[PDB]
Amino acid sequence: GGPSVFLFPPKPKDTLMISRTPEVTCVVVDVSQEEPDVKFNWYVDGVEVHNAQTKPREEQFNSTYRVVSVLTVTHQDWLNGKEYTCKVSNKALPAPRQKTVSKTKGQPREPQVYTLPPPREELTKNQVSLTCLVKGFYPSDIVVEWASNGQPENTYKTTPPVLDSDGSYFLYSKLTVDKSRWQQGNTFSCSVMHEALHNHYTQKSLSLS
Amino acid sequence: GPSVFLFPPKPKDTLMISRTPEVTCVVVDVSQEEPDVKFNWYVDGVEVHNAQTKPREEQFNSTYRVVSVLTVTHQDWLNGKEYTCKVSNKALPAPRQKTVSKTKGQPREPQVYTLPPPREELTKNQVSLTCLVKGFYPSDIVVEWASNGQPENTYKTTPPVLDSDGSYFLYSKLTVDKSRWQQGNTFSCSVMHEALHNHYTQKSLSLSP
Ligand SMILES: *[C@@H]1O[C@H](CO[C@@H]2O[C@@H](C)[C@@H](O)[C@@H](O)[C@@H]2O)[C@@H](O[C@@H]2O[C@H](CO)[C@@H](O[C@@H]3O[C@H](CO[C@H]4O[C@H](CO)[C@@H](O)[C@H](O)[C@@H]4O[C@@H]4O[C@H](CO)[C@@H](O)[C@H](O)[C@H]4NC(C)=O)[C@@H](O)[C@H](O[C@H]4O[C@H](CO)[C@@H](O)[C@H](O)[C@@H]4O[C@@H]4O[C@H](CO)[C@@H](O)[C@H](O)[C@H]4NC(C)=O)[C@@H]3O)[C@H](O)[C@H]2NC(C)=O)[C@H](O)[C@H]1NC(C)=O
Ligand SMILES: *[C@@H]1O[C@H](CO[C@@H]2O[C@@H](C)[C@@H](O)[C@@H](O)[C@@H]2O)[C@@H](O[C@@H]2O[C@H](CO)[C@@H](O[C@@H]3O[C@H](CO[C@H]4O[C@H](CO)[C@@H](O)[C@H](O)[C@@H]4O[C@@H]4O[C@H](CO)[C@@H](O)[C@H](O)[C@H]4NC(C)=O)[C@@H](O)[C@H](O[C@H]4O[C@H](CO)[C@@H](O)[C@H](O)[C@@H]4O[C@@H]4O[C@H](CO)[C@@H](O)[C@H](O)[C@H]4NC(C)=O)[C@@H]3O)[C@H](O)[C@H]2NC(C)=O)[C@H](O)[C@H]1NC(C)=O
Repeated sequence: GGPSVFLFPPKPKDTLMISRTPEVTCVVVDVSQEEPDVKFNWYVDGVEVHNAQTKPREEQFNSTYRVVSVLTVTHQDWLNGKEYTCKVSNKALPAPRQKTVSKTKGQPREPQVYTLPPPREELTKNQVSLTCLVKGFYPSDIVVEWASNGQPENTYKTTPPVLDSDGSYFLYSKLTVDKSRWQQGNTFSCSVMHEALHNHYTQKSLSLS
Repeated sequence: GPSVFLFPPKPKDTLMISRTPEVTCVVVDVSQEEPDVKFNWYVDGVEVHNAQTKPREEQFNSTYRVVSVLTVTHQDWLNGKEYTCKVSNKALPAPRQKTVSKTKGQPREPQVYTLPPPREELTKNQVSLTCLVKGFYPSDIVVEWASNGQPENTYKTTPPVLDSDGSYFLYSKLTVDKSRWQQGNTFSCSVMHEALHNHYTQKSLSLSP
């Protein structure tokens, strides 16, 4: 039971947000200490690449080694459907262990986004919750965030994706705001980024009417 | 050697008079060399003997798996009693034990708010009614719908999500027909949680105006 390889995809935030840089990460574990120097080979649609940043053999608590390599991807390359292979070689193993990862397959379904105001029985309280329903999207990789009067917010929570009755997912975002600022005529904005949208972004608005 | 895992009753079982809640003791990794296992059950440090120990399962790993189920009283589980499963073998240097009890913390009753379908959703034949349930501790809860008294089969609920103040929240979504929403049919979101009166509350919705 020697080396074990695990390949992880980039984070949806990174793939969807232009200014970021998404990464694909190869993790080798249980590298035992007789022969602990491991060599990485990276392939993109079967073409070798060499621009990954391989880390040095970190130690572990179970007196095993854990080596990591990070390959930079370009946004459109990941969302075009290319496939990323990590082939890992170590002196103590029969034939190099390999793993591939690529974008979740299935025909992309675009999310419908809706904004829900506070219920009637919540106005008695000091703070009110605005709701953002995001439903009908596939794949499940999604980013949702709020912003009020042009500039961001931090005070919000988003449920994990929930599989719906028809192979699509949905989620809810919640934003706690002060009833004073809600009923004094301020606009809030729910914004979602997902691969199937126009410019990978759309946003709905909410404001007392 | 073996491994013991003690699992608590399901929340539905505890919250519902009709159901019967159970604590489940699982033992894994029991070698075929000495494969006979036995259970002692203690409740608040008092030995019970009314458990239902099953025969010893076989497993693919070339190991065995034994299970023992103990019935509990609804009120007993909700009073904070502690449930100990003491497992002894022959290849065990000494008996292993696990204990389990209610999630400790100060119970906080949930707030239930019903939400109608958004402005821009009403162009479709199908319409989403949403239950917001917030500010409850612990996370163990059971949410279900009904319309005009009759149970619904077609709703999806979020996992519990931790909020900024240690309490949890969740959202439940029932999909019904535009026709039957516009038809002044009342729907009802009901929630069962230990911190409520009668471990139950219900808030309803319909085309109010
Ligand atoms: C020695 O120690 C090392 C490290 O120590 C570890 O960390 C410290 C904190 C300790 O306290 C301990 O917690 C722990 O020991 C151990 O290294 C760990 O080893 C395990 C297995 O040996 C790794 O595997 C994990 O497995 C699950 C699920 O993944 C697949 O593999 C399972 C096989 O065991 C299988 O049962 C699953 O079903 C699943 O199978 C996959 O299924 C899909 C289906 O869609 C299929 O397509 C795949 O082909 C199939 N793959 C198969 C079969 O191989 C999971 O728990 C692990 O991923 C995450 O695990 C943790 C949860 O987040 C987290 O620790 C990890 O970081 C990882 O999270 C991701 O990390 C990357 C970068 O690291 C990051 O970019 C991501 O954002 C992040 N994601 C999230 C959500 O956080 C993993 O798949 C563990 O990964 C591995 N952990 C580490 C840190 O190396 C070692 O086992 C010990 N050895 C011994 C002998 O004890
Ligand atoms: C032989 O095979 C058996 C079984 O085969 C298994 O299933 C088949 C399908 C295979 O294909 C494989 O998938 C798999 O091998 C193997 O036996 C299994 O072995 C593992 C570990 O050896 C057991 O692990 C699981 O453990 C989690 C929690 O893990 C605890 O320990 C971790 C470290 O070991 C630690 O990191 C965790 O945090 C956790 O530790 C606890 O943490 C809490 C934190 O609050 C703390 O309070 C505790 O004090 C602390 N305690 C300890 C000791 O660490 C456990 O939660 C899992 O239980 C449920 O979830 C599984 C799915 O993830 C599910 O399969 C289980 O059946 C179980 O399901 C529950 O069942 C009850 C009643 O039956 C029901 O009421 C629940 O609703 C239900 N819930 C769910 C979600 O299913 C899990 O147990 C496995 O239990 C164990 N046996 C199984 C899976 O039957 C064995 O390894 C194989 N042999 C070899 C050599 O490998």
